[PDB]
Amino acid sequence: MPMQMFMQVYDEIQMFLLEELELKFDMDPNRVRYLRKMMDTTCLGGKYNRGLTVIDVAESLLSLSGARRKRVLHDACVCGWMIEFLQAHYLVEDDIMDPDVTVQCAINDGLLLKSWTHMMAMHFFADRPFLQDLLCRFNRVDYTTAVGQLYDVTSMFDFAEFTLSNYKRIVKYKTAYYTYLLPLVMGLIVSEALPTVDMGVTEELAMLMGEYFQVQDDVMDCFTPPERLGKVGTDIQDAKCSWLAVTFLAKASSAQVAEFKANYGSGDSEKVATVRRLYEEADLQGDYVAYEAAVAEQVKELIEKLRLCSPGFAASVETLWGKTY
Amino acid sequence: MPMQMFMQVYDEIQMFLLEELELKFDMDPNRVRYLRKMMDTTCLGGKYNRGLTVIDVAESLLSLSGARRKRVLHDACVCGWMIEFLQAHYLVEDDIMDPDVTVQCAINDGLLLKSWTHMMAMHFFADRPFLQDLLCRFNRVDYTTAVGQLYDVTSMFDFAEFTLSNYKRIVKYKTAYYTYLLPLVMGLIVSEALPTVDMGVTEELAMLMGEYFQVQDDVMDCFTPPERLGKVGTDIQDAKCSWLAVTFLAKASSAQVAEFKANYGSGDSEKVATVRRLYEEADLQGDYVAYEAAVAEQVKELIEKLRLCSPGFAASVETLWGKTY
Ligand SMILES: CN1CCN(C2N=C(Cl)Cc3ccccc32)CC1
Ligand SMILES: CN1CCN(C2N=C(Cl)Cc3ccccc32)CC1
Repeated sequence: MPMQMFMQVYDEIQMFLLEELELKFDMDPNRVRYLRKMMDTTCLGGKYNRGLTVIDVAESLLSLSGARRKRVLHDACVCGWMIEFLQAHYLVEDDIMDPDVTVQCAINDGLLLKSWTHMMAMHFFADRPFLQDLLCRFNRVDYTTAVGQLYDVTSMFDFAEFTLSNYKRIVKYKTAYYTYLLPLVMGLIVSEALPTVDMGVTEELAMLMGEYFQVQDDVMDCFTPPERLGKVGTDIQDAKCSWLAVTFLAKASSAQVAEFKANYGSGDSEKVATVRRLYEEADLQGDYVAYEAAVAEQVKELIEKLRLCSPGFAASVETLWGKTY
Repeated sequence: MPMQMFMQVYDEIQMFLLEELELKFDMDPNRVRYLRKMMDTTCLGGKYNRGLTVIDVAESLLSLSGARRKRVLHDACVCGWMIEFLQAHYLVEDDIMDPDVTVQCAINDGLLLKSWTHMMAMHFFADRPFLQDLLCRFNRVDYTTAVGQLYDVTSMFDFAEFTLSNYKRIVKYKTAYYTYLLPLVMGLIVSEALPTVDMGVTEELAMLMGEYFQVQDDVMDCFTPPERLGKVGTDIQDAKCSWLAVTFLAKASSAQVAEFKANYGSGDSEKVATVRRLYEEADLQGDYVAYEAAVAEQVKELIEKLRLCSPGFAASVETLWGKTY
């Protein structure tokens, strides 16, 4: 029953936001329905992985610590939709990168989605003692993601930054903080059990799980065909600082690097095929198995350190880890 | 001396933001200098009208109420740059509307500028009792502006919305709240004198001053030549819901409206000239003088009601009114 409640609080959040526009913001029904359709389009359809993690962390900490239960579980669902709305905000900003009225509405949609995370928090948490701390940690993670997108975009402008340490810097800020650390931290806040956990182990686990997720995502972007991946792999044509690129450059010959540099970042189908040819011949999908196994072991062990002082919290972090593993 | 301090606090704000990226966000010098140049480009060069209003309101309320003076004046300059940074955020989002790396950096610049207003507030006001209320009123105005941009963009999609009441709705949310009400409210907060003022009269004055500013801005966009306006007038080609459009439609014949509808919203130089021809023949630059005079009188009189209970606050609102008048 965590999903059926998550979808039920969505109707409660959407009803407040649209009524507030109708009553306080002088909005007409035509635009209200236009915003209802836009909100449903961008925020619904996904797996709600980030949003459901907030609920799982919250329900684990109240059971393993009367009216306080109903409030904490409700606050968790609101935090779950804050992240999901924030994810819809990031998705809309991606479509802009790739009198034009459809581009005006797209830019405006991204602003409203971002502001809607503030409006639902300022309303449902107005009398909560954590509203200020929630907005600060939320904005800091949002700022963190924007910095990570700067690292990722300029990863080939200023192959010097094609290193494993810089790759983990990109994964840390672009993905890890808002996908893995933010849902866990929000579950701790609404459960009022933030100081009871070791934030170092928690932060370290979030970096490893985002690292495990991004490497797996990079290999799928290259080797998985389009209809099986759900999209078209574009990392090679985009010259992205992928795990395959930084691992190839470390174990390639002097010419294989030259052939890589002469083919990486091109849109030609056969240059991209030449890059996949180089990836295949270096046995990178064998190092990928070993690299992921080492990460998964660091995850299994860092979960155990956290359960010494946070027994129930580790159960939720272990549940989230299974979704990526 | 309010400007020399405003530029001095800018160096204090920029130094913290860039050092925080270098120390806490693992950023390299190349990107730090790139962000310093980007911050100076987008945030400097303007008149700082919004930012300086916060200082003028703050200095008027402490003089007309020891170490508390230095702190309030410093907090005002930080709030002044929060709005100026927010204005730079809105400007960047406008250039996007009209592997593309310069569009990626442009989108990323708008996100960093918006987040930088949160970061400087979370730092300099971390121990202030108003940090939570400042962020909430700030986000609500930011949400208000995004809603106003939705009203302005879709003002010809769903000439039904070409009315004087809807025009003032656009001006209210798109411009008035963040240009006139927000700098005044921020000056009250850092002066800790927010409850001492009538927010109704203050809100009403901000709507009138933004209304006086937008009508004057619309006429300049049409009649003022490019080299004298500072830009190229584009409202007619863009089919904007301008004061000239809504006032013409009220006093035009049945055919003059038909000739207006057949020419408004076109990029042809002579159709735009036909629209200016219609504007000239309706003596709209005579009604414009009468309409602005009535607004200016409502401003002079609403300032006097506010000075009955807020004597020094009206002096700053009267100083801001002169900048638009
Ligand atoms: C109150 N209702 C419930 C149904 N929806 C949904 N609307 C859309 Cl467009 C997509 C979608 C996808 C998954 C689950 C729900 C919905 C919102 C309005
Ligand atoms: C410490 N310094 C002071 C000078 N500047 C400015 N830099 C630029 Cl690019 C434009 C500009 C415009 C007006 C005032 C100042 C500046 C920032 C760095």
